[PDB]
Amino acid sequence: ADVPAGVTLAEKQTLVRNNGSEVQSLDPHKIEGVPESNISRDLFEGLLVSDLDGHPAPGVAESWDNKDAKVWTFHLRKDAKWSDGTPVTAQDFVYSWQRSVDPNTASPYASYLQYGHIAGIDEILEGKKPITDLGVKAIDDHTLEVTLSEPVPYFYKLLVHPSTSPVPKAAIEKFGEKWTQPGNIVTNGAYTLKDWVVNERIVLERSPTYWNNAKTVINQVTYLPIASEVTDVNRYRSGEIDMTNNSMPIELFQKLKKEIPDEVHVDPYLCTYYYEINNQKPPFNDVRVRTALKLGMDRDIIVNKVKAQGNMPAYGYTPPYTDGAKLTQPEWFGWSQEKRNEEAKKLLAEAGYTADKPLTINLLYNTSDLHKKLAIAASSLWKKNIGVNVKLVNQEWKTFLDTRHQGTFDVARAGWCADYNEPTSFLNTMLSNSSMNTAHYKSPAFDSIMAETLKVTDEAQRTALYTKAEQQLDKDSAIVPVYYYVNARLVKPWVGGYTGKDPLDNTYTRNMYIVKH
Repeated sequence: ADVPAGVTLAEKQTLVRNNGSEVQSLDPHKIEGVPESNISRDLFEGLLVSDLDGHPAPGVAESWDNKDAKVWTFHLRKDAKWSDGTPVTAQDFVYSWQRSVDPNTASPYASYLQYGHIAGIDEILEGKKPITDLGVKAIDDHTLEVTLSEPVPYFYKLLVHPSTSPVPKAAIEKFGEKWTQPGNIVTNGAYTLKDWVVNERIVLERSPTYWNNAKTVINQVTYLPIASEVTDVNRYRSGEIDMTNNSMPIELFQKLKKEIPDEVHVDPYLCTYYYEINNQKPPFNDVRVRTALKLGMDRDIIVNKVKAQGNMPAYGYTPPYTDGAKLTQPEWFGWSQEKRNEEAKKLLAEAGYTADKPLTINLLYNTSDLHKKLAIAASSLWKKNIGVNVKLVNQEWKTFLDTRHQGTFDVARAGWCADYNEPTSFLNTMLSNSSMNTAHYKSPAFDSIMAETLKVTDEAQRTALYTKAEQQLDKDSAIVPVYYYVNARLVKPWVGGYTGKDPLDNTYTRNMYIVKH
């Protein structure tokens, strides 16, 4: 943290944040959600970190080199330490990246290092080659060399994501899944774990072994799992919570801006809200059916519920404002909604679904006052607009996520947030082979476009090809885009060091501090 001159710190440096829901895991190879990453970023530290403006900055790596964006050398700082007092080494990295790609780990982010195309990775992920063939090596204890199979000029930007953090072999091998329990866990970041009360709180404590401990100010942070946006704001206003999660109650946002205007932050956020179609579940293996669901949704009715917050209606998957995106709007986006409806019912009818022989659908969503109102609207619009009956089904966050991977749903509420600020952070999740493809979308056409992006000579060419990919994704109606996100949350006037200026919102507790009050 960087506390400005003139500020008087409080004696008690503690922070309470709502994290939105109970985490999947504190194992960095066993997580895929925003809540998971948010705690992970306080516990473990990879080669690089996000600075206060979203940019990549030194982490364990103090400096780095690259040849043709294909061989990357990272020089690890000599004072990087585990909560053990033991050194964080290059071999820790080799071990951890290997583990991330082992089929036996079954990581939901197994594919993340494949987005950077480390040598040897495709066959390893399919189980045809051992993990020790991965193109990552420790030249010495403080020098990691990564060899990619082609040039990827943005490879470094991946390396801030928690799935790429190092993890402790010895703890993992002694304790199996219990390695992350308070007494067992060994950590790399500004904090370690003090307590974990399932469905109540995760409490972390400052670690004096952290190389940059001198700059840390907060001594204890508490993460809560409140899925109720209303309960979140309630317990903020009553004094318990210092920072709400970044999802607001639709009916209360304007009261809040009128009442505590200086505590309401709203910043750009590179995430997309959409209704994910299970492309492998009949009748949604039929492109005409997917297209009818997409066109029949009335995005302007939906965004008009959150218009105070400034959300823009979505026409694709990757956010238009992502770095390197210059997207086009498809022709359907310019129609009236009545013409979109007409088209949709013609398409349904062509597939065999008529007035008299109507489609009935299940809409899955994770517990949330926000998702529940928007699911009730979605189901009502779809009925009126295209004659599809939609029933609601709600699951807890951990179970929600698992269900989508298993395929046991028709359509679901969904949200993807960039892991790095580049369009492949979204587009790669729609690859046939991706551990994150919960769409179950498989298009050899899409895939081959994406391969082309790393054969081109210029960034402008790459940018043009991402717009082809999006177009192909939309022509296949892989998803129902609804709106682009905003990062809106409440933050107490005494909490310092939250700028809101990273559009991926990768904040760290080691950057905040509490002003005397």
